[PDB]
Amino acid sequence: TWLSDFPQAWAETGGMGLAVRQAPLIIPLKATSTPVSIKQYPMSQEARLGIKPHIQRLLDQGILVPCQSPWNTPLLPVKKPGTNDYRPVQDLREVNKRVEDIHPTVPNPYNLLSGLPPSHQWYTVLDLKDAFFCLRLHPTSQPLFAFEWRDPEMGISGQLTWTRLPQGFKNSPTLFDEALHRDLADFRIQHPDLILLQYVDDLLLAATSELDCQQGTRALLQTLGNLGYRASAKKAQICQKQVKYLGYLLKEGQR
Amino acid sequence: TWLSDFPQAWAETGGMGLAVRQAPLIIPLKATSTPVSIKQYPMSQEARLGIKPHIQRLLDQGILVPCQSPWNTPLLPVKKPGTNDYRPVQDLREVNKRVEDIHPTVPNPYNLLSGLPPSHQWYTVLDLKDAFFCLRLHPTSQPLFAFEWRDPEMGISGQLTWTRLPQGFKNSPTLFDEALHRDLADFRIQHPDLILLQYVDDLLLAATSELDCQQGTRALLQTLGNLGYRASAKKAQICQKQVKYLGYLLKEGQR
DNA sequence: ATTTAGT
DNA sequence: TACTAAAT
DNA sequence: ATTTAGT
DNA sequence: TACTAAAT
Ligand SMILES: N=C(N)NCCCCNC(=O)c1csc(-c2cscn2)n1
Ligand SMILES: N=C(N)NCCCCNC(=O)c1csc(-c2cscn2)n1
Repeated sequence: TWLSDFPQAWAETGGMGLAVRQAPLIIPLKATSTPVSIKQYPMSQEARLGIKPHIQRLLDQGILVPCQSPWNTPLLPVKKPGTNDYRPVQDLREVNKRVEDIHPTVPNPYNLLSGLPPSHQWYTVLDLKDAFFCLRLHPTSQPLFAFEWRDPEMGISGQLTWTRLPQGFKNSPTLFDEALHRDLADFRIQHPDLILLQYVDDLLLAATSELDCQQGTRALLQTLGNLGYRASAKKAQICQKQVKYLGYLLKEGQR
Repeated sequence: TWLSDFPQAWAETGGMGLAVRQAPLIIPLKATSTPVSIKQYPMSQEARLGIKPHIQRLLDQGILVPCQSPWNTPLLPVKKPGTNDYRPVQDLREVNKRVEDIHPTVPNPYNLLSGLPPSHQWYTVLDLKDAFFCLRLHPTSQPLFAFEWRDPEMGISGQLTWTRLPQGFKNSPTLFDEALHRDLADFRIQHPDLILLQYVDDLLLAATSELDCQQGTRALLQTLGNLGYRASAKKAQICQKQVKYLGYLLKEGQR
């Protein structure tokens, strides 16, 4: 009955997240960078029709906003299965080349897992939903990620850009991991007996007994929801002794 | 007038050479070797007509003799310039693979030249003619190099083989260099004031004054001819201060 | 004629 | 993933 | 659509 | 010396 205990913490009930304690992110550019504006490649109606609903949802949620910017990168129509449905995938490579590099602080899954003590057998795995979108972008950095969006049927002006940390941006993973580490620091101090591994949006809480787990989990959920993040209730693996995290299978603490 | 002083030493006058002091060479095979007999590839009349005179000359000189052997390698028709004339080139690669390896004792031209003192400025360069053919092959090793030779116009039996060290045989260069070193040892002891470099068939005698050179050269020629070797009178560079040896140009002793 | 070693 | 080029 | 990294 | 295959 976890769903009914933490509506704010779940994506299926708390709505879109927004990390209220995190200041809007400023993205520093390299010393020699100037705006790059690559024109939108013509897109078929089929792809444009597939992509449309996603953009509208994003504008509605305010994750995307109209803007005029000297920066512009191409939106790409992508779909995984055969026919499948199209989804927007922005080509931010030229933006990435002009953005100052930051130290990669996210540890590889292998090393991250070696920090799990044999005693802690009870697990809980959460996957934050739309993690990056929870992080805001400073208005000064927003123009950087603009792209063209023309609707052949009464098309909104021309460009749109993100008000949240975007997908495709080389530093998003690291910036999200660090921001979340800042927000979960207090939680860590309040529960020294718990083991929490963070891999960007993939979380693993390891306790010692079904009790500490249910108590630590409720605390973690309550903390996450309170901060503005949202977990997938669907893929949630709560208080178990065998979970699937970062590809590995943690049974009796072996993998 | 060197020609008239040493008829025995020159190829253009002394006839074919034959190292009288060198015992017929025995060629040891590797421990697991058995005869290999590759059939002769059909040869065009044009090539066969070109090659014929050479084989006849060789049979006449006794350098080639009829034989029946479990060994056989293909004779190849080769010519350098455009139309050019064909000359026999035996493919002895399969024979080479079955012949025991010997230490490579011939020094590279670079190292060989570093053994020339700055004081010795007078040079004399000789190139032995048909050097390998001067070395005999023990009758027990002769069968090893057999090849097929059929004459569409009354063809001599079938196979022929060499009675001298052959071309194409991987160890010929080294075996010739060593054999010649054995024969020129005494000469070296009789002329300690002379510098003699040996690179298989390419010889360089370095003295100090036009006198020691003319005296050393006459001695060397007389010794070479006496032993059965023959030098090319045509390409001979006698008592000079600037000669062409092993590719380099030795002027004032620089290259 | 075949093999090797490179491009 | 092929056509040289050389060497016997 | 472009780029990269391999085969 | 080309056609994948992936990744944005
Ligand atoms: N393992 C296998 N089954 N391989 C089969 C065929 C390999 C062919 N490689 C080339 O043609 C090649 C390589 S470099 C090159 C080349 C050409 S002009 C300048 N460089 N051509
Ligand atoms: N410097 C230049 N101007 N280069 C021009 C063209 C190079 C082409 N390389 C291949 O096709 C290649 C290499 S490996 C390979 C391959 C194929 S199927 C399995 N492996 N194909």
